[PDB]
Amino acid sequence: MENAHTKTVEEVLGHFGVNESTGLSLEQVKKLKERWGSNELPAEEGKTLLELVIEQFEDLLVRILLLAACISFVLAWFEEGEETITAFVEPFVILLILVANAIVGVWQERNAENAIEALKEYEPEMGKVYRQDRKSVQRIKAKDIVPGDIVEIAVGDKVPADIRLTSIKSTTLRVDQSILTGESVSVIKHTDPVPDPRAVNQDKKNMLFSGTNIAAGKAMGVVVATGVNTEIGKIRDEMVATEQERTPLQQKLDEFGEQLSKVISLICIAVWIINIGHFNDPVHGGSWIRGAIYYFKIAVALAVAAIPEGLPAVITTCLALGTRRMAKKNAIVRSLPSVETLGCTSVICSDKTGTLTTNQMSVCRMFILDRVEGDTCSLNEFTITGSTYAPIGEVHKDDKPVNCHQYDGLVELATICALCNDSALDYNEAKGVYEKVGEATETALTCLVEKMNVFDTELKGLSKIERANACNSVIKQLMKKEFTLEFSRDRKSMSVYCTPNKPSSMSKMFVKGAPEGVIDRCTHIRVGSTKVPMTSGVKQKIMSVIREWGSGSDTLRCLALATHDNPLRREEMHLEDSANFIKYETNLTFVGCVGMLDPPRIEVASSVKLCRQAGIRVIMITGDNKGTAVAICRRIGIFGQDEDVTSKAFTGREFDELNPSAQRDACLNARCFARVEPSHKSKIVEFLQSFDEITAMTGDGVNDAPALKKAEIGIAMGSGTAVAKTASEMVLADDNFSTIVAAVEEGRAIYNNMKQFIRYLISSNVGEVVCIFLTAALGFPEALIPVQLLWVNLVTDGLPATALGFNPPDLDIMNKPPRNPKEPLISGWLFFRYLAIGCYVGAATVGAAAWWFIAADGGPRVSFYQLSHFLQCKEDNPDFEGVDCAIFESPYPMTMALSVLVTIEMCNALNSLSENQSLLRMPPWENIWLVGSICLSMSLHFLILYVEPLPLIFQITPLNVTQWLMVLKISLPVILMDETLKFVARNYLEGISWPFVLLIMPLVIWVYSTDTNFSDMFWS
Ligand SMILES: Nc1ncnc2c1ncn2[C@@H]1O[C@H](COP(=O)(O)OP(=O)(O)CP(=O)(O)O)[C@@H](O)[C@H]1O
Ligand SMILES: [Ca+2]
Ligand SMILES: [Ca+2]
Ligand SMILES: [Mg+2]
Repeated sequence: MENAHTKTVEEVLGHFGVNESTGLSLEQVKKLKERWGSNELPAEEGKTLLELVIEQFEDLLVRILLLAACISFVLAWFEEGEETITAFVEPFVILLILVANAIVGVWQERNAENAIEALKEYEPEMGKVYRQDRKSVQRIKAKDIVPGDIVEIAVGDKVPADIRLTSIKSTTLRVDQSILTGESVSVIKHTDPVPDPRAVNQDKKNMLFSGTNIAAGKAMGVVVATGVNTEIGKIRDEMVATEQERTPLQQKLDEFGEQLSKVISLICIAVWIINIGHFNDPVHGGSWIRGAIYYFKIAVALAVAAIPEGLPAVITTCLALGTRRMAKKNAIVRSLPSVETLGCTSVICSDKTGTLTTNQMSVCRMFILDRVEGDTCSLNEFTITGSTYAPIGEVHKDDKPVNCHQYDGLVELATICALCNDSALDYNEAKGVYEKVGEATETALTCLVEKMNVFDTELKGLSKIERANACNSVIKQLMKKEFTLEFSRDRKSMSVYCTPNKPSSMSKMFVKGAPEGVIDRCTHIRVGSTKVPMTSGVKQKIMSVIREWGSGSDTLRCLALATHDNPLRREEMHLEDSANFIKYETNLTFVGCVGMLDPPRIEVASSVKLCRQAGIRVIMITGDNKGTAVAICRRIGIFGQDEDVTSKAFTGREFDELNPSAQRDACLNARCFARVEPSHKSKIVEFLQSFDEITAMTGDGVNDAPALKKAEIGIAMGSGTAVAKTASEMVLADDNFSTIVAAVEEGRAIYNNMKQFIRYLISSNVGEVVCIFLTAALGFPEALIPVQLLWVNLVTDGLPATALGFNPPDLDIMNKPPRNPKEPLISGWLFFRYLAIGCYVGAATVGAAAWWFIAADGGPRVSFYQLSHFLQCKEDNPDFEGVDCAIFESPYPMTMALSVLVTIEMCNALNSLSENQSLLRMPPWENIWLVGSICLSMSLHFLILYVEPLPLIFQITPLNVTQWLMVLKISLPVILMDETLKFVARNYLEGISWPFVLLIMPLVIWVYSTDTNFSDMFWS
């Protein structure tokens, strides 16, 4: 089929030799699968490995380090290619950390993509077809569809293949094809040929394209192209990327990064400025421009050292780790930055039917009006056994088997429940169970019709497949369904126009819908076979029985059934818009009600209890009745079993007719919303966000799709509508509601890891800056040269910093209220902690650089005055004898300072496994990646210190054991300093590991054996 849209439906059906009624035979299916193959696209690469690594170098910090690497390379061109290891070692160590972070990030997001694409096949996508093996619609796999078979598309579903539309069962068909044509509006479809052979996909208004979703209406058509021949498979390699919302944590991190860049630039300009004086010294080469290049080099090396270039990499690794941890729990997260939103979510709105309930409905109770005598009235209540879709239940009047032809109202009730249905029952033989084809409510009605068997159809020799829609077919062979006024949620009703087979005008309309809405339009009553005028006492008792059902121990979901006995002809009805449909479902005749059970999921009542423990408020947004909604809320735990819900449960009409005072008190106090349309479902989320709250909407159906896009994160169920899965950002593949608590904990842990990374890097780099500024202030010789600054950068800001993204979650992470998004990223107490640790680190490195000069046994015994005035050290100066300038440029104090800096930052990295939990409670081996990274950094330091040609490159010397002892004596107290800060933060602001104490305590007692203090510290 080359041009399906330009051909009559008769021609497209005759090309394959198919009837829309029966469908494709089994031999035809075999031949067409031999000739066309499976209806599936090959698994192609999500992102190229070159694209994945290039997208790592897009941040501002990575780019400015690339610029600094290019500068250091160009600035090292005082010779035209004569050195390879003594000159170009600075750009190499600047690029090595960038390469390491890029490798880690690429590996993590590759693992996340692999996990996501492996979870994509958790459930095989299905499709409803008509084939000659059965006489009813059947669910096959979406890959088993060959070009030629009939497929009904059944609003809410994803189109499984390119389908030439044949007949539209509803009054209109709206399709959502934004994924293909780009238009963000529902397109109306017809079944007439378009004459243009080269028509674009926007003008193919008689075709359905694979991958698109049905927004409204039911239809069926013949498949014309499957697999790669589809319009979405021919452009599966060409797509346009769309970022979703730029999550509020991302904006915080971006503005923090740019503020940090400004602060670092200011600090570096200050470093270059405070050294303007000694540019003309002969140490630099006896020229002003010679000294300016050296201190500009120090400035750029301090920029590279102080900038947290590993921030984007650790962000992506945290996001990918969260995505993989969620995919292990059968949760498909679409975008990575959306794994964090549930960590700051304060309100979780949830659809009732299909999301909080198992969506396995079954009609448990029903009644018909027995007699009505003016003021008095008597019902006829029945109960039906069976809680699954298997049509093997029984009907009991008073716990006694109902006779064959006692009640005449049951015949009409079955006729209404059978003819006003768009669903069906399908017998899956692979699992040997009956499943729904369509909606759970209509399938429950179908199973009820099968259980009743009002015409006494013999069900002896019928197979498990023929018994699914036997009585339904028996009923449908009696009347001819002319058309269907489809179900609209503003009317909350659905009507079907029926006429007899032989043309003898005896047409009727069968209406089914919400109980109160249908009864408010009922002006008569069907007592047996008599139509009596509807009174007020009967209208009161029917609503009383419906309320008793909804509020009972079963918490039934009720519908009302009516018949319009004298409807208008088709030529007198105007079915252009749905708003007019309610104009024809008037003057009805009440027949009965059916109450169906839909049990809540067993993982809800617990997870709700956890959300309230984490400070999250769970709201129910449902279109069902208020009684049954409040009953389900009490069952799952939103309301107490005897709690007053006067001002905590509302309907759409009640919430609309409220003063802004009460209308703002509701959203902060109400926990249940019933009888709300999709528009109101989205309006509730809009209000909750207007009150500055992070809202998470969970849903399953089409009415949830407008709200799933309004919330900060939408959660769709795996067995839910495809429209709801498109409108959402996380899909629970196994429909496990307790996975939302796991996602909340994962987002909170992601935020905690980001904060610990920020803490470690800021508190270490501010110390790296304080060391330089303190050596410049006291007048001491420069402790570090640019290559040593770049070395401490590569050692400390590298893998030990990215390994904080693998931190374990705190134990009290889900016992705290959610984080306020208006709060600053860094608190004031946190800034105090950063500055305290950094001041200690800087003072420690400056003291280790000054310990070797003043109070070292191997080094000299110079005094503080002679050290701070080392520029005046001359053999002519009377207060300088016994020492010379050759000892003030010694590489021993530079080595001491560098090793103390590396060791104190490796020790501070251990203070960053938790914000307030001590090392005795969370030992370092809880994060084995951090221990490994610290070991590797110390190994690299010891490598450059002792391997033969390395120390001359970094201008250092091998240190003995007596100096490493001082390095550890100075480096360790940062651990107890942060322990003191954590102790202050735990008690005054908001089970220890014995294997850890008995392991580090002997080390503490062995390091401290003597005491060596400096001499006559005047300035500091
Ligand atoms: N196919 C259908 N035909 C007629 N009435 C229907 C119907 N499906 C649902 N209804 C009725 O319309 C009322 C409101 O419509 P709505 O579609 O919002 O219910 P719902 O099943 O989606 C509950 P929830 O929003 O929690 O998922 C329901 O209470 C139901 O009684
Ligand atoms: Ca750095
Ligand atoms: Ca550092
Ligand atoms: Mg629902």
